[PDB]
Amino acid sequence: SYYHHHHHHLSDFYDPRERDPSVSRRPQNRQSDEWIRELLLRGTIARVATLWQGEDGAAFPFITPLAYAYRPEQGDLVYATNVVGRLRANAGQGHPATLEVSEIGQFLPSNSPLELSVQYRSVMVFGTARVLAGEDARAALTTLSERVFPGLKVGETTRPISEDDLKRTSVYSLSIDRWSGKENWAEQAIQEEDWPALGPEWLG
Amino acid sequence: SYYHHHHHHLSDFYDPRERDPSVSRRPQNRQSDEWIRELLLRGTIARVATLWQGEDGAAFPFITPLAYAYRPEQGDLVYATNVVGRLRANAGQGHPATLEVSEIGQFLPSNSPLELSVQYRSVMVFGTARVLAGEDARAALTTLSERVFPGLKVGETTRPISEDDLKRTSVYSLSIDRWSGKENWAEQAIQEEDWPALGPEWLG
Repeated sequence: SYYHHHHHHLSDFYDPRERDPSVSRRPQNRQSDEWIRELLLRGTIARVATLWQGEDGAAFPFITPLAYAYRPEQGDLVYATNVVGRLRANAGQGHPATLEVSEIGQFLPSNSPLELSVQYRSVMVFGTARVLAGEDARAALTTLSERVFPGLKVGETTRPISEDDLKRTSVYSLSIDRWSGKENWAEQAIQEEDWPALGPEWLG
Repeated sequence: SYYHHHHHHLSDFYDPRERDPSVSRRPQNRQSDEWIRELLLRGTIARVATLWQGEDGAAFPFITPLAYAYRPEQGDLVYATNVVGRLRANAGQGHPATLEVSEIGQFLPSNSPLELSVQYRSVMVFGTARVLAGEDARAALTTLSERVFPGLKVGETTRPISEDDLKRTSVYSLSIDRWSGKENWAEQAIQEEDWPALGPEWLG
């Protein structure tokens, strides 16, 4: 019978592999805090998401790519942006903020469609951002500027940061609560042995 | 008197310039819809921000970098990610989503500290994302995959997308409501004529 026939017609996990005993055993691609710190110190572009009140009166996120600097001692990150919405969806002089920094490598081809991927390292940072004023703002802008242009010195390379400058710039400190680090940086995607192998134009 | 003395001690805007009559007159670096479409068609990485319920019971955004494809006819963008939080801060079978795509160029040095900058093109997309099922999910994954790996064909280059595959993947359609395009892509930052000029190690 068809029913029976069809019913009848309808593991590398447990088999030998090599493993480097130094490699992180953390699940879901998770990384250490030290790894996260290191990634943050070497990045220069971040995306910040903050929440703004919309037409329907519901909160919705913006995402703004911007220059940033991580200040480990202070326990914050600083950035400047004049981007805003109408009213923040927030009760306070500060507002919750998520900051993302990543290193995006190569797309990784496969003859298996769900193993298709991209190399990445990515950190989400959760905290509260506040706007800075006066010397607080000047120093944070200085640190920012000198971080993202190595060798530049404010007051030598550039004219000093003036009171007009400060008046015209919104500079923020994002005080860190929590963070979360992820890495998926294989040399090659997992392939399917039982489908024809990717040709030379792929992995060559 | 000091008071008086200090009181006494305490424009290129309106003067001649050249202008290309073809250049956009839109304020705040804003771009056309056609420009936006074009940027979206050529990008392959996006950041998506969606809202999740936190410990204090307040909504907070995630930001996830991911592969995407824009489908102009359908009026959506598609992506796959298994990233989640606990509960979405959302009433529905779909959830509000902001999607960002950018092209980040070079940092642009200046001898004026507030003219320091980076070349950028950036689009924010606002809409509602929904999870796809069955052939809907297979087709969207296919389009995604073949977009981000030009020349790849699902079912030839790769084995077909199976029912197990679909079971294990969350594939979304972000139906577009509104979008917003920005460009700041100068060849050189504005400099201060009255401070020493940046040396050769900067602009050379």
